[PDB]
Amino acid sequence: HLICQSGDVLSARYEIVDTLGEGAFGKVVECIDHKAGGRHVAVKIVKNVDRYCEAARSEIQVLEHLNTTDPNSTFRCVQMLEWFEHHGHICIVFELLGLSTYDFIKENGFLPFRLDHIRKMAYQICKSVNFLHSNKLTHTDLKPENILFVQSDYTEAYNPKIKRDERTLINPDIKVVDFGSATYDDEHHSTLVSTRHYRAPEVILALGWSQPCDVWSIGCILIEYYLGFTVFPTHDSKEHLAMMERILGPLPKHMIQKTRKRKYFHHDRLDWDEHSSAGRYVSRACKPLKEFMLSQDVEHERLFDLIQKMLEYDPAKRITLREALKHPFFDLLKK
Ligand SMILES: O=C(C1CC1)N1CCN(c2ccnn3cc(-c4ccc(N5CCNCC5)cc4)cc23)CC1
Repeated sequence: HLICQSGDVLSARYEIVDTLGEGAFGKVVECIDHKAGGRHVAVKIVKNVDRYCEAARSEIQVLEHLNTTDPNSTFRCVQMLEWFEHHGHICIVFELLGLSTYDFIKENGFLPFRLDHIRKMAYQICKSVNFLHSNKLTHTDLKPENILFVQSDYTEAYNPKIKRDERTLINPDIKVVDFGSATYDDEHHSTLVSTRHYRAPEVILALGWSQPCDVWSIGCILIEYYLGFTVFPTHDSKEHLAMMERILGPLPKHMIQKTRKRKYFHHDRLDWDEHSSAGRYVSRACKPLKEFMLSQDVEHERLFDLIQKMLEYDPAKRITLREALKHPFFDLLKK
């Protein structure tokens, strides 16, 4: 809620030339940097509101650490150029990227990505997020909006199988953004985790969370890229669990035994009515994971073997990103 338009100058150097979208955090603008030779940059302008200010300060700390640790951006976290304050608002200056993977999907009629692009995107996401994991961090908020294309140019053509006209990226290279929720191992882990697009079961059941909850989110990301829509279309925690059970089978009894989240359960089973309005929906929208496959070719079997390991209920059993990078789905890239 900084009031602004094109022509405004921030920090007496950054001239606004375009909007780059908005959120509950505030807004992003594209600027000309008159003190870096006219370079175009993205500036995130944070709401003067306690919650978003705190996230922003923490993001700045994380970005300074990551960018000092990986000065060449070998691991594809967005580069923060600097930060400043403008009429009391925290402003974070980034290298300018292309649009988010969410925005690309929306502008492509919610059609999914092609499997070769998914492979490359999956590999880069696992590599970047594994880098955070090697530096004692958990992202916690991985979703298509927080993965951005480096360059978003595309070509356009009719697809016979899927009914319609389709955009195809020329280069699908990505970077990871949003470090406003990123948490170090030695920091407090909020067991009351706030609103999230994807919610790992150990997060919902409040069993403790750490790096494996990022692996869960990546599994959900990959299925969304594959289908063009999420397999967990809800904002309600109990309904999330109900959808998990249709897609992945019953919650493990040890996780149900351990959880303090008794609101979700009748004795040892989910407290869920399949004949209610919400039950009727869940039953139609959700089905066993492998039934979402669009082909039984070897390549699709390999993606789905990986997704399934990422969506393992038990966060100890769940595949790590180090293991994920060695999975046969990625062999094509290493030939
Ligand atoms: O902190 C975040 C997330 C949590 C919001 N970041 C960093 C600040 N952002 C950007 C950084 C660096 N580059 N960058 C490009 C866009 C961007 C690009 C294109 C569009 N369009 C183009 C026209 N169609 C609509 C979308 C929107 C935003 C957004 C960003 C957004 C992602």
